[PDB]
Amino acid sequence: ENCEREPIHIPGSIQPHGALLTADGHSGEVLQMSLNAATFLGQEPTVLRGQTLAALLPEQWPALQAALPPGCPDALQYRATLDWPAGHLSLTVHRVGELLILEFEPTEHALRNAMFALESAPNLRALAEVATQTVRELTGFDRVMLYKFAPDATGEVIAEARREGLHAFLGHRFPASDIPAQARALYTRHLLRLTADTRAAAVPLDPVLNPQTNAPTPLGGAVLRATSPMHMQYLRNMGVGSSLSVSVVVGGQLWGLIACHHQTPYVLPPDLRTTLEYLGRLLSLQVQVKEAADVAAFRQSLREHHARVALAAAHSLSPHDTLSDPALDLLGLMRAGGLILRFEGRWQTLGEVPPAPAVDALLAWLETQPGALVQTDALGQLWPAGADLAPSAAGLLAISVGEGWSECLVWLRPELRLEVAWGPRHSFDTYLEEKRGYAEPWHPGEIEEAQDLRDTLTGALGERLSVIRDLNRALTQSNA
Amino acid sequence: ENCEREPIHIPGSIQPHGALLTADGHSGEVLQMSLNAATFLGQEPTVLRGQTLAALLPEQWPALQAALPPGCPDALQYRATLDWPAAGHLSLTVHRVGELLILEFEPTEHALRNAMFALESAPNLRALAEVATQTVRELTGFDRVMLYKFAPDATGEVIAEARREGLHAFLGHRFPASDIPAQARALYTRHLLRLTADTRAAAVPLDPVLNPQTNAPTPLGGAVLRATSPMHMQYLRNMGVGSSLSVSVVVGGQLWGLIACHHQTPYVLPPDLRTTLEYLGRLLSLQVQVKEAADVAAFRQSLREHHARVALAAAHSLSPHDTLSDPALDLLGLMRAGGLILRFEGRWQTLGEVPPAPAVDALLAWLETQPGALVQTDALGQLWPAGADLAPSAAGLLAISVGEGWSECLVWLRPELRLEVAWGPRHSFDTYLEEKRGYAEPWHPGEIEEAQDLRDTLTGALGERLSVIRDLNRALTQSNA
Ligand SMILES: C=CC1=C(C)/C(=C\c2[nH]c(/C=C3N=C(/C=C4\NC(=O)C(C)=C4C=C)C(C)=C\3CCC(=O)O)c(CCC(=O)O)c2C)NC1=O
Ligand SMILES: C=CC1=C(C)/C(=C\c2[nH]c(/C=C3N=C(/C=C4\NC(=O)C(C)=C4C=C)C(C)=C\3CCC(=O)O)c(CCC(=O)O)c2C)NC1=O
Repeated sequence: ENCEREPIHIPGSIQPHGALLTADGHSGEVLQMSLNAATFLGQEPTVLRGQTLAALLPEQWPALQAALPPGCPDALQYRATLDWPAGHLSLTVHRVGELLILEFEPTEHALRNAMFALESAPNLRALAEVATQTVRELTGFDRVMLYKFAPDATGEVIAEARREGLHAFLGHRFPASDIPAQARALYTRHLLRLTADTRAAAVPLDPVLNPQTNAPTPLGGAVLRATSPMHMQYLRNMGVGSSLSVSVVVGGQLWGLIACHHQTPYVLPPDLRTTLEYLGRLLSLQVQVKEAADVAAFRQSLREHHARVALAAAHSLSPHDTLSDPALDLLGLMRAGGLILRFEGRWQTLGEVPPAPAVDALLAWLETQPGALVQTDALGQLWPAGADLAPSAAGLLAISVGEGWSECLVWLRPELRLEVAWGPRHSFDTYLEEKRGYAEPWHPGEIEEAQDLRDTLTGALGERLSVIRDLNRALTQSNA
Repeated sequence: ENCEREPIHIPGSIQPHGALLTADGHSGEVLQMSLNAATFLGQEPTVLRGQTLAALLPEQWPALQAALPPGCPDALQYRATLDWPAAGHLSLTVHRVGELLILEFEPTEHALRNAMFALESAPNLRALAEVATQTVRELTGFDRVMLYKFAPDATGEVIAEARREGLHAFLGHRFPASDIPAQARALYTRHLLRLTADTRAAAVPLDPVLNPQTNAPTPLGGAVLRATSPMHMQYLRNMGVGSSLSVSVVVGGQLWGLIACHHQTPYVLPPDLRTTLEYLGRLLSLQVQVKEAADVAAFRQSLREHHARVALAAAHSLSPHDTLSDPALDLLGLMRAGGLILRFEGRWQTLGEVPPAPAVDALLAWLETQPGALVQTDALGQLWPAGADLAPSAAGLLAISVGEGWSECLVWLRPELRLEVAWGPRHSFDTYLEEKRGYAEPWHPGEIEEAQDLRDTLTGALGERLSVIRDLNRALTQSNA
């Protein structure tokens, strides 16, 4: 119930497969330190506590402070490899406030070929398939998926690269409840996340509170962050050991999220994580290319039909006489059953349309809607009173030429029934309850041609204005 | 004069620091081969000619043909490293044009990850440009490393530099469209890397020159060992430049910019570091789309308080003249202009310092003939030759047509300012010197985005005004009847 208010940013504990130290970003005096760090680094904790970073790491300090000035964001990272008698470790540092955060992990042509493979993917399906195929090759994970977040905050499993002897997760959809808001904010900032074990116990820090502020330490930028005790339980019921997610951020929005699950507890080398980090950058880029090609190809086919409607609405002195002529046919362009044409006051219908008292109720609903365009494939969801009028009007596309919904075109698609079918299964049942009655979902190539008719009709709303005044001016001349 | 029609794609010769073979992409029979390849590979040419690739490279073939199916674009590349007794271990790079596999041979022997995060945390486009160039100079060890930015009038502008001490700066340098022709720009959009190891070295021909498959010259656009033009070399010889490496920046299918790394002494880079640069090219094409998006969004934020007062008043604009001339709004200060023209319904109204009336009616006649929705110029003397003497009041122009046809239009006028650029690159510089005479303050892209946001709210009111005018006619007829 109150699982959306849990502070994920402040666990106060780390994952037991490395070491963590946080120290003041001016003095270098060691403040906070995990319990395990004494055994890991192979030094007495009394020595480490109250020691400068100029003493412990005497060569890395004049490089650490240079690359990390006070003022830089807590997204900037600095990696280094150093040798210790206790073998050679991995050092990863960053800066929060005036506190340097040190991370320690034990360390020990495929990328270039993958790059060109992604750049020469024909569509978004093939890009998704290849990306997942590459990840499974380099890492050697069992299951590797790719969610795509719908603008109603629901994930959709579009691709998979699985091991033989496991059921497919393809086509799976999960609600907004599983990924809360505070998690989504953190995943927009920090692109990588790693969980080596799900049944392992968290290692606390000593002392827990940062004496600089007397406040808990924010460890959002840390890879060794202990994961939620609810998300672990979720993966325990399925029986999943390792989890690695790489977030896809497009235009400052969380596009999608690769998830790499494993049956057995697994710890990945930090040399291969960097390769994945690179792939995350490459997959955020190419998605913006492939989805741009998905619409541009779709529009190209219908453009011959589109140009006849656009040029006729360009010199539209009559909105009724030209935009109702069957030689244009506005139903076939958008693949819809019904069309409503409301101009000047008179409402005109074309094709299969709901009854007249319901029409005047539908146009009353669109006026109350603040948006310029109304896009819905289920009108029963948005408008509860107009759910019985689905047989003729299930999917709706409405544009207001001008503003105020005085002059508007409405597209109506026929009714089609949809039923969802497949602990992930109790999350699946919440998605099952939401959907009842739907229609054919709107293609984004159609939306771009729908809003291109808006720009040529409203441009004619100015040419129409001129001659109307002229008719008034000539009338007054005849009156005088 | 006819240097824009030169076939750069077909040199018929290669650069002398490697080896090249082109063979049929089904049989594997060796067709074309450079003269140097006999000495380089350490085998007799008679043996190599009329030999299958299954015999010469017996392990790489079932990997070569798999990664390169017939049908894939000639942009896909495959790199491999293989050991040879003659010259040590070499670098193998293959691709596919038509039904002809193209083999390239060159002798081979934490900075990147840190650079990545440095680029992702750059505050602006100036700082991104500075860091990128600083990184390249560190990894490669070139003398001069620049970064051109192509202006939408096809002119390069040196924005950043990472130079060696004891050399004059190239910062602020600008060069015309003549130096980089069209056929070069097409090739640089496709193939992102280019390498010239020496400028005074002689080109090594292929034997035989013509591909017997088609009886046509071999297109080597995707090849790194392509011999560069005998005119571009001469250009770099006059300056005295040895090595040249360029990495092209392509944004949205358009050539954004081009890193250029020049060197005084002949230099050959290892192929292991070229791949790092190739990666940096990908990272710099990405982050530019982020930084330039932040440059305008920050600029608009400051002026948004002034912008919102103009937008809401033009939203319920029943009168275009009465509301969009009120000094409480002040449309001059928003766009930082001297003059403003307000033409609506037929009557032209002026605000601030404006040209004489016969010149005004000439200016509005010019904008009607212009096909574009928005006219953006900082020099009106360039676009309109008759209106060059009217620069003291109208030098820079920003015009928007609410609706279409230039019936109702707003015109912004910026005052006259002289700018002069001052410094074989010098004869190319003189062609840029002749172009500019009289200018104004150049338009900020943050202003253009607010200028076109006033278009969308005024034209939306062109529809609301329409309704009530007819209503007044309809009520009149009712009273008449
Ligand atoms: C196929 C399996 C399957 C999963 C993994 C799923 C949910 C799910 N929960 C996530 C995050 C999360 N989910 C939770 C927590 C919860 N977990 C819950 O399901 C509930 C009820 C809570 C409580 C609010 C939190 C806090 C995170 C983010 C953890 C982090 O910050 O790393 C993520 C994104 C990160 C990842 O891939 O690990 C997924 C996909 N639904 C599915 O069907
Ligand atoms: C100080 C440096 C400086 C140069 C180098 C310049 C122009 C210039 N010409 C270029 C390409 C080119 N320039 C030429 C050729 C020519 N060269 C000429 O200046 C003329 C007259 C021709 C003939 C048209 C060709 C053919 C290319 C493309 C070569 C390729 O495809 O790699 C490039 C991009 C590739 C590179 O840098 O190697 C630049 C920057 N003007 C300058 O200010």
